[PDB]
Amino acid sequence: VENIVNINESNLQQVLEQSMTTPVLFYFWSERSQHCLQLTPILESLAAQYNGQFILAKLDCDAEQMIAAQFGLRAIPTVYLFQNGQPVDGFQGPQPEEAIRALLDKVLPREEELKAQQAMQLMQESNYTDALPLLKDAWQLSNQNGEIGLLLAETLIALNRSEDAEAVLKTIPLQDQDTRYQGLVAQIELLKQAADTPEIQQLQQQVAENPEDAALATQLALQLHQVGRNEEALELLFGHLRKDLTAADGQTRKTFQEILAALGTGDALASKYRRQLYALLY
Ligand SMILES: [Ca+2]
Repeated sequence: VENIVNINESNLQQVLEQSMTTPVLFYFWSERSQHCLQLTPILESLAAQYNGQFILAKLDCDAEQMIAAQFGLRAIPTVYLFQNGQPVDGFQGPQPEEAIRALLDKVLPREEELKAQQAMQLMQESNYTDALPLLKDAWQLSNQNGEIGLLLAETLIALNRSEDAEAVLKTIPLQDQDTRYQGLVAQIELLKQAADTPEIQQLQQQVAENPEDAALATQLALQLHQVGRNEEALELLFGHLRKDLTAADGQTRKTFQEILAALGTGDALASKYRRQLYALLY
């Protein structure tokens, strides 16, 4: 309905009780009035611009005289803002477009809330790829608000970015560490445990004991890669390459390159490392 309702006998109470969550801007107007002529275009174009953020509710004062008298109407035009069932602000007369913003600006949700709401819907539709940029933006804007943090972390997990999700979960304030947080943490914990293999543990010990042995570290990097611990695998190999490009008789570089190939050109971690490798080699 372009978010504009003409009010009559049948929809006054139904929109008065729809103000319970959606802000309603009642617009008392007349086709007779020169104040309305340049308020109406300002008002409608904001209705369509905000798209369901508020309802512009027009009451034709010539057509609906009973309802207008019951509003206490004293001038045309009059606009009143209705929320939680109740009138909360308004004005009589015509006004600049930024005056009307000021009015709207108080009651309308913040950009990060709007983005978080859109992302929540996309998450519901299992569209995590599109939720992610909105959640990144909303999280930043909100100064890393914990509830948005939880959405972002869940979205990162679904996109197989558990390390990034874990970093976001580290930021969640203690008061927000409730059932949803616990569930995400438990998921990350089980993932880390599942990737913490006996074979990796004994290689990690052996590397600790002989940190210069590039062939050992390369073995370990391979087994880390195979359980998805790529940040660790690449960091470990690259450290060896920085010391010696021919490390483990060429094998360190070869394994490093083979891992980057296996991650594919769409992987952001692999892309970082490709660029670092080129600068190192040449
Ligand atoms: Ca260089």
